[PDB]
Amino acid sequence: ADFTIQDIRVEGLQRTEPSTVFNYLPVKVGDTYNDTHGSAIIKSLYATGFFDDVRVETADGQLLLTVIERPTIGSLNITGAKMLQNDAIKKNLESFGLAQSQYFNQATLNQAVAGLKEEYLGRGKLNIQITPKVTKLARNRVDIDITIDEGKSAKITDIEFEGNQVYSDRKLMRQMSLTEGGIWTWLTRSDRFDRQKFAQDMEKVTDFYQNNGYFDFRILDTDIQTNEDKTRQTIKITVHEGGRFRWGKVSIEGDTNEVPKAELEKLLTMKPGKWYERQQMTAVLGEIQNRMGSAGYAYSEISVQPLPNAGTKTVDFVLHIEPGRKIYVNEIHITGNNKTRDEVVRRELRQMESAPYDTSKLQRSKERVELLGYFDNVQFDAVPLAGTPDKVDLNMSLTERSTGSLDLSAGWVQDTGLVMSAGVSQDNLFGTGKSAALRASRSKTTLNGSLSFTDPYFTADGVSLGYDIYGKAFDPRKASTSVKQYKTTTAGGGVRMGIPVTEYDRVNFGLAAEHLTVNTYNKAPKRYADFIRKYGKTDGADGSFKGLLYKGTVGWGRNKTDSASWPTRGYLTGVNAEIALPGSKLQYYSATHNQTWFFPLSKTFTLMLGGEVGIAGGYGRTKEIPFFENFYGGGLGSVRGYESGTLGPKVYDEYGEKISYGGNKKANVSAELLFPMPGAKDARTVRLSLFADAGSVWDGRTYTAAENGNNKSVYSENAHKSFTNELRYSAGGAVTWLSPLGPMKFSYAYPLKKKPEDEIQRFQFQLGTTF
Repeated sequence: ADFTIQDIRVEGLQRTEPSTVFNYLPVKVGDTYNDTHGSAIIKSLYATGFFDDVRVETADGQLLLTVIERPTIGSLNITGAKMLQNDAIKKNLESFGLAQSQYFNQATLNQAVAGLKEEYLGRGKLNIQITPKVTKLARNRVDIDITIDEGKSAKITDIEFEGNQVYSDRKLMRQMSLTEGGIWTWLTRSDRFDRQKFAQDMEKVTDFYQNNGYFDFRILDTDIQTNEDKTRQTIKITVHEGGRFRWGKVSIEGDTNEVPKAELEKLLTMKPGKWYERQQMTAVLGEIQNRMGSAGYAYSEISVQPLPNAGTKTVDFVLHIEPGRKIYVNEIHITGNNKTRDEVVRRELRQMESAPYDTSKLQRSKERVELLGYFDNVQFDAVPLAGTPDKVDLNMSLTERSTGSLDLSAGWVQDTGLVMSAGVSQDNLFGTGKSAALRASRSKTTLNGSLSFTDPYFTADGVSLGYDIYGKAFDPRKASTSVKQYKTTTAGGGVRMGIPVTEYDRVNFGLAAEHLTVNTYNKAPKRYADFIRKYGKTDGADGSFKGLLYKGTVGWGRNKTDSASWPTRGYLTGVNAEIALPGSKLQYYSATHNQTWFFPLSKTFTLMLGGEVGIAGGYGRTKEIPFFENFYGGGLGSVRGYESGTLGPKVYDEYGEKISYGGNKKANVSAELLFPMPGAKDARTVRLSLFADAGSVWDGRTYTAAENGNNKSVYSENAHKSFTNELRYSAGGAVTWLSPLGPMKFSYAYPLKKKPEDEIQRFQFQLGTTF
């Protein structure tokens, strides 16, 4: 019969609100209910899926919905689980979900598991058993435990190529990486069958055969057999070899754009040289896409269409270039700052903001950032903004230093010989966020090594804490030229704290104890004795000092400079003080100051201007800072064109040798004109100079003889140049190149005011590590 509904009662839910229904319903109170309403209403409530089963009961004017609802999920446990990890498949499972309480259902489950099974079938595991067990627990909810048993794995026995006929089954088999049973595959695992891997393998087996000239060449069938236990796997690959043939030409079709059909001259390079290599092709389209897209054209899909002159049998194509719009860059973002400053990277690089996108001006920025060695790779991702065209955002992904490492560094110091280093570090071991590293260097002269432990973060705004223990053996004997006849050796250790005050200014401290061992040997210069004489013992013949120094350290520096590689304007600065403190033997101090100002006269031409000033005394129980701690001079560090150390007071020793003391005061100043290669005119991987430097290193002491044998001709020579005398000048020009080994400085200087007593190196240089 029929009906007119005088009131409804939903009995079942608990809980889920009803009105959240009494509003779902096709009826109301007082509508006429018939039949169709009865099935349609349930079929309506079954969707939205809050219920496992409904039922519709019509009695004496009343409408009774009896609903069973549906459970929810208390927890889910996936445990096989080896070849891939549990919580990853549970994460991938809640993607359908199945998450906390999540309105459960079995269709979803059956297909989540069906998904798993195709994952495992995708990778090695051919047999596999993924067994859901779903237990209704309480009160309204349910708990799913997926339990896995993974199938060992399937391993390729044979790989067969049916039809070739041009190429060797062995060759082809070598083009793809996955393979039959090998003598070496336990490690490897090259026959751990894999789906995607086999996809790539067919891809390679294609590129080769394409880059080899054969157009056509379809792969027709791929037959993967197996056996009981699903362990051993044959693989059979059927193939149609191509023409081979043949190059036609050519360029165009289009297209009107800020760049011309001029491109087709250079960028089209290939000759109708017979065999067509798809490699060359995609490389050329690359070249095109790159020359397009600077100016603005990011997209600009190009469509090659083939012409089969076959029956010749040749093939030639035409590329239909279909650029579009243009793009401006709007904002620019940056990936990881751990151990680096996202501040500084954002500066040196081309492009930047609200500017027509250009490729070449991007990958020139990825050359720069990467030439700083800060990051071990870079990529450029373009996010086509918000929903408006001709505008794009940009975020460059950076990855750096790959925490923990081996380091191997070779270098060349001019006069000395080969240098080289090694080190290994680990950043944040192990979850402590504390760093530790062990480094050592060896040159004909110096042996150097240290062990250092640093808390990079010791304060919230990074404030460094460090400790290191080292030794240094410096044997200025050996080597070609000569600084003294002596050797000193230090073993010591210290505390250091860096303080990043502003984003320019860095202050740092340190305290240390060194155990100094000096050796005067000789027969050798006066001043070395009179040191041993006052401060040290004598076995000789030879002579030796021993004792320990307690040393304070202060540093500082400001860098306001437009770039790291290739600066223009800004300025550098530094201030540095060392003091051997009360309780040391010895007890001297040292200070210093740096300025480098740069100036941007032109776009090409940058004037660098700067100099260094330094002061070293001695105090208290010891006047006269030693001389193995002394300022030295000449060379690229101070005045190019002179030899290194040569600047300052010098005296002859026996064996007809001229050595140099150096001295307790330092002055240096320079002028540079820097500019790129002869264009370029902006771009620099290399930079050129013309310099004029005047340094001086003095003493304020007076010199007569001193062995046989006086080297000046007079007797005074004094020391001066602040009364102002001992100092040298020069000018000349320099290549500072950044190789892909190290920086490499060269230079050629004309010394001006050259005395006879003056030791002089016209051409100086130094290559790479340890400047």
